Amino acid sequence: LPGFATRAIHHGYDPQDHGGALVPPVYQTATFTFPTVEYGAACFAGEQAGHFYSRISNPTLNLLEARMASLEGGEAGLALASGMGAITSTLWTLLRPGDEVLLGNTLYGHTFAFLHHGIGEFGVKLRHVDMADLQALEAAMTPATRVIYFESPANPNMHMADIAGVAKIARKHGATVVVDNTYCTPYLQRPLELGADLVVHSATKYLSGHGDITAGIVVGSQALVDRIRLQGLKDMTGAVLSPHDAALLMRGIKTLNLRMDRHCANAQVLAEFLARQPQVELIHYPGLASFPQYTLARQQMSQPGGMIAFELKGGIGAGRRFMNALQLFSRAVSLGDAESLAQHPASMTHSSYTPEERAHYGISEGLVRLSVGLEDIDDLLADVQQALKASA
Amino acid sequence: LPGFATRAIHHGYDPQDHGGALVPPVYQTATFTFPTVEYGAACFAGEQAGHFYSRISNPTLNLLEARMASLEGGEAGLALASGMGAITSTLWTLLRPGDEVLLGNTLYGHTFAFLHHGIGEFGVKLRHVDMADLQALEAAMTPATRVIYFESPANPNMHMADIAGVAKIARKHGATVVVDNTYCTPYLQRPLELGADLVVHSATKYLSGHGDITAGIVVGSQALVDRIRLQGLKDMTGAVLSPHDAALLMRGIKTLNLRMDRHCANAQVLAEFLARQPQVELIHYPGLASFPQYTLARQQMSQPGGMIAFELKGGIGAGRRFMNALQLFSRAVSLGDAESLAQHPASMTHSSYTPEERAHYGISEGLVRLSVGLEDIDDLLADVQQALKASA
Amino acid sequence: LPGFATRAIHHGYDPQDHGGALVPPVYQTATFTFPTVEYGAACFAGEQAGHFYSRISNPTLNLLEARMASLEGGEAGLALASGMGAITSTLWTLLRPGDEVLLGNTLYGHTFAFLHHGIGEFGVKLRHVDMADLQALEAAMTPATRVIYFESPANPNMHMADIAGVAKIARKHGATVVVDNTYCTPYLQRPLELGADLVVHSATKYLSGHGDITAGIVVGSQALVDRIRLQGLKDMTGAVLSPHDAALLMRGIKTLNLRMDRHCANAQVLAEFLARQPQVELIHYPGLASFPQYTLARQQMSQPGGMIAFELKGGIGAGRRFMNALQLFSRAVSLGDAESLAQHPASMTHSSISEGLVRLSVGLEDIDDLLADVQQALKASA
Amino acid sequence: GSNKLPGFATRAIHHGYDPQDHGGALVPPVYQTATFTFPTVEYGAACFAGEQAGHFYSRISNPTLNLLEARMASLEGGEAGLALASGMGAITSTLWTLLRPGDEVLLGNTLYGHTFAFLHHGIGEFGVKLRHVDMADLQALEAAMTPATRVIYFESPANPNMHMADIAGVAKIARKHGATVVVDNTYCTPYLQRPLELGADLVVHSATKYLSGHGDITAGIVVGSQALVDRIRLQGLKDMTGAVLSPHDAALLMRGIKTLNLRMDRHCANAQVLAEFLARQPQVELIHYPGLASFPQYTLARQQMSQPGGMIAFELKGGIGAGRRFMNALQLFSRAVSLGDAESLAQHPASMTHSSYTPEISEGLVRLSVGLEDIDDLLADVQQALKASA
Repeated sequence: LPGFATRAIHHGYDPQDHGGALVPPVYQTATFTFPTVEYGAACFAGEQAGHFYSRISNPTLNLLEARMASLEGGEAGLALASGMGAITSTLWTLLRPGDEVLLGNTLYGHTFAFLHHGIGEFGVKLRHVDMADLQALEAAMTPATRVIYFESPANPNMHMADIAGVAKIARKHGATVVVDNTYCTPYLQRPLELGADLVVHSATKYLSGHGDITAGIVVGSQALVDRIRLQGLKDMTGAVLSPHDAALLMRGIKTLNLRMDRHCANAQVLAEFLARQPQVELIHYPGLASFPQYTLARQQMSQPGGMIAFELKGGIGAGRRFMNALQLFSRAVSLGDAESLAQHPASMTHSSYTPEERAHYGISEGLVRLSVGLEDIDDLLADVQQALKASA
Repeated sequence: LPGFATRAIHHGYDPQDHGGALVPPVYQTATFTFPTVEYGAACFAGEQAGHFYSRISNPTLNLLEARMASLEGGEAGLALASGMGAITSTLWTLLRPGDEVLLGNTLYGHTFAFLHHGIGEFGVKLRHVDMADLQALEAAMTPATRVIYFESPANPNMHMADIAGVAKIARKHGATVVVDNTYCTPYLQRPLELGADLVVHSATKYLSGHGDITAGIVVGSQALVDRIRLQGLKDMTGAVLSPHDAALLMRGIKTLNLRMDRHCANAQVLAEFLARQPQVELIHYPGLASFPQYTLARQQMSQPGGMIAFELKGGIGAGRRFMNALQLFSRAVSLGDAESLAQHPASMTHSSYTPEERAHYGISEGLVRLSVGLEDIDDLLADVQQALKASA
Repeated sequence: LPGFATRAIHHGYDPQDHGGALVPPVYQTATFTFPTVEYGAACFAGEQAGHFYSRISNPTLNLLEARMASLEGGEAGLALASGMGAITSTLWTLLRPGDEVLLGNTLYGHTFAFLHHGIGEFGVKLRHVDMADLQALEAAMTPATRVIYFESPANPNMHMADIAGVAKIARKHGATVVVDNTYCTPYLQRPLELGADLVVHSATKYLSGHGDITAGIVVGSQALVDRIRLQGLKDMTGAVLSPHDAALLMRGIKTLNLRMDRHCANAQVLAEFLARQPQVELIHYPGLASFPQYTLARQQMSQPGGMIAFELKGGIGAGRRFMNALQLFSRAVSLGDAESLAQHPASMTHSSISEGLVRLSVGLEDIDDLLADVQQALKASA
Repeated sequence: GSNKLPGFATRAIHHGYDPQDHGGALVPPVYQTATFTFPTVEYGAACFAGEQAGHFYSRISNPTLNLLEARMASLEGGEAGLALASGMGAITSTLWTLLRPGDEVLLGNTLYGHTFAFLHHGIGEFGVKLRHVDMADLQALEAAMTPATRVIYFESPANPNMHMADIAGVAKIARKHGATVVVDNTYCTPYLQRPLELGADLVVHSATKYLSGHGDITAGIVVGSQALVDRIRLQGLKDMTGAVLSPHDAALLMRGIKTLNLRMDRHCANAQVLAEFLARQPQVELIHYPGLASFPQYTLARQQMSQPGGMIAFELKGGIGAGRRFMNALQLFSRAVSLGDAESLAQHPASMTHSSYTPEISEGLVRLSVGLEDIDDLLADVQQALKASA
């Protein structure tokens, strides 16, 4: 097996099959033709019996898919228009009325909204459990439990699950494990190598790395991915990825290892700095020894990531003032960009709501989330330092 | 006030507001930042109230949406990753278990599959009705009837619905009317002017015109479109359109009137040619006086369209031969491209599941569909001519 | 031979050669690799001996070139980063110190500047001649004359050259005739069929049609185009066209016939209208019966074009007021866009060519809207 | 405090752009427009009258290209930037602007092949006099200076041998005599070497190479004084080459520049490991890598370049049969004549670019552009290919 960086650059492509083109040509074409009629029917007989033919599919998307499957260590990939496209296409395929899905206690907002206000209104039953508590997960299992779905680390506090421990429970009961591996990327964590069946990504974030595309990825077995392609994507969401954007995503993936190394190195320094500041009450970073799941983080993730969450002593007011004071960090809801980003859900995504409603799965008044970018660490430190002064 | 071609080129954009740029810049950015968290908060708060906030949405997408709303004569537009993304985002928003949807008798294949194998398996009730039979439609209405959905013209015979008659019925019973207007485009037919509530498009086809993007559009009232944006798109499909592709779609729309004029002119010559030929049993072209719904077609459509369907004497084998002899027309499933396309579903989309399972009857068997392109009509005539000879 | 519209969509490409892709894939790659060193020796043991293989060249650019060569009825095509790229690559290849280039009396501004302040400052001799006056052109030929270069029609009055007449004169001296065919496009005029050796285009204008790319095209005989590729482009300008923009250009070309028909139809209406307005002193539109070169125009052009120039009676102030009143037409210097454009050089390009000269690039908008805009601007010009 | 220059990586990502001026867009929108319109006729006379007199007021300039230019200027420490369709576009637009018949240009002893061809068979055939001088020999340079010497032009390190020049030393001679110094900084990028900060007047790049980093665009950059860059814009580019860069490609070049520091660090780290490994292999006769003390200009390389680059040249024992066999055995390195890509590339000039000629550049010479792949995979490829050349 070539190394990760080699595979991120080369896997699945030989220039000699495309006239020597070092960079694969971009198939910006909505349709492909047939040499004869019966040739065209072999293709569409193939699908609907369950099988996926790679001509009649887009070679640009097929390469992205193959490369992502390689990096995750999985059999098959699927490229979609957004992370939400990946999540919905997957879950719409795998669940029907009467099935139960077991969920991590805290999810990305639109994932939560899709589950509770979307598929959960179509007869699918939902239950949240703490995926770190393997006792409680085992106790929540029923024979109708079809899917276990979580993020690790999860928003907001970077709470982790023991993926291999969850997978053991799933295997005993007969459930499918879907992990949103957006935060880590395959460079830091490979849930399929720990027993998960499927991984989903918002490739909009670190995989792209540059904030210029929206994309999703699914990786898993050929059997599952084919179903998600043929039903979830083709019939239930139509979340088709542009070949232009797939090509830009592959461009980003060529520097994934280098970018993640810098995101993590910057984040570790910033996290250690924040831990020593008088304005800061609590910090959630996997790379600090104080992190409650430090041991599990070191076992499951090869580096502690680019994401930091922390709480300011002065609560929502201090959070607002801190956020407003940032000059180099931008105020924005995304993550995994070259540019450093910050958000303070209490005064941003959840503002008109009351303090008591920010509670059950839970948003601290003072919780700030940082996506630590690729800028010079001294410039980022200076920005954070002044914004902490301004937070009082 | 301004004419269709003027609006397709200019609507919603003045260069003087973007530093004089004659062509609007392409916003290929996954996210937008906020000057304050309070500003950011106000955006997410009103989104949670059900209000869509233009700007802090993507200006490239917003311009495409405004321009399509203008061309269809609707209040609001929505851009999505594919036609299927348009259709699914709409139907997932409008329907819940217990609701019924009345459908046109024949549907595009993935639409059919979505309804019967997708949303229909989540407790939504389906019934097909002839949307030209207002008495059958009235009789099929129930208190659960929430949506009426069809294409006009519809495959394979270009069967027309009586859109104004359907809408009257829908308004009486409180149902929402959704029309897939892909075939005509707003240049030939505007279902919202006939009482439809929503129109959907595979912008992949004629709106693009050049077969290089995949895209969908919804146009209708602000109230309906806002729900579809905020629930169907954001939560249930994630079918997000690339700004690169949105810009190309706008580029295509600038010649829509010209292209549709030529598609219709060419198709009429080919249909009148086909009418005079001994190998042709039957032709479905709205512009021939013998088309069964010629008068209704003319009330709803300003020109008879770019699509022809015809049946060969000799059935499946004659079709197979016709298709394999074509040298200028390509064998492919799409439509609305500059390139002329043909398909014979009996031996392409539907060969392997063979003549017994084609128990639609009047639909299949010997039927060839032409998407008449923009090439020189004498070249297209010669190609059809020689393929007809080869069909014997 | 397939018809123009068929060739603009199909020429040079079969989907069956590229895995069925209806639209050809975009080769957005700077480099191409070799299967063995033996093979990669062939590709540079060949350009060194003046031979262009289609192997280390880009397939997207090659297809665009092939299609443009087909539309102009020439042997070979070359794609470049701009019309100025086409013009300079061509003239740098064909001229050396002491050579003479005979020029149409009026040229696009940057072409004029290139000639007078660029190549003309490196010892190349320039002379301007009326390319409709065949006796004057003949009397201007010298042994140094190596190239005859002009636009037809030319700014500001749409002055026409007699292309076949020029070619006949050139042939007696072996001189190379280069025609800038930007205004007409191959759909309206094909100078190579009238005896020119090379045509150049700012593909930025009508060929693209949509105002979103900058690009140039050269079409001509194989020997000349090869030298322009291997010397002018490769070594003297580096005016390399992006494969992305080449793909967009090909996209524009698929509707060239339909767009030109509408540009011409709209300009015909606006010219009939303007020609009888009180405020209008003179009008230059090839489709008007009273255009001085009506007959020659109709011999060379299948339609009279999308461009109109006219002169307002009230001079520079009238021109200014007209321009500032326009609400649908945009104030800009380009042409050949879907959007209608207007310029008044006396108050725009030339702060200090008539005082009242206005040029319209008539676009694809509804003619009733363009007429209303021009009408109210005319009233405001009083 | 606030008068501290932000770090190189911060500037490569942010310089020149605030999202709040473009409706919050985190990534700047792409101005894929050939033309810009005017609010009145007068606003437009002021722009066109200004460009004639010598000015680059933005002048209704393309904001995508302007941002790229300002960012490249910041990184090189220059006043102004200009973006063009290729490296040759940058080189030709620059030299066509600065030279006229009777002027002399002094040239480094080796040049990129198309640059050599432009000079000898292009501008040199229009009355511009050429002379080649070793730009590392400051005595020889001083002695070659004449009253007609208008431009001194060279690459450092030079294609293909990596010969270096003392840029500050050259600049000092040019100051005394009056010549304009133009340095092709392609190989190093501003991350490794900033010739303007050493006294050069202009720098040019094939941004096609490292600045892009991903082998998908062709592009050139010039950086220097506002006066010289404006002149080159308004004459060389606008009138003499038309080498216009696509806004689409300019945006991709900015995307590449956001990772320039990280990529250059990995190119150099990999090349150092590969150069140290190659130096110890039986079949390697000589190796030229700036980071090895065997490099003939080791101390000049250390002085001018913050890291020793991504390029290696070495000679195999066993001649052309060796090099030919080494090349054809490569399974991860590609056979290609380019550099600064994510993909590692190799060439053997004897069996490739100079194959048409006879031995009468050594016969076992190989040039490597070391990419971003895992070093263990690159070592294994080179090691198995050395076995096959044996």
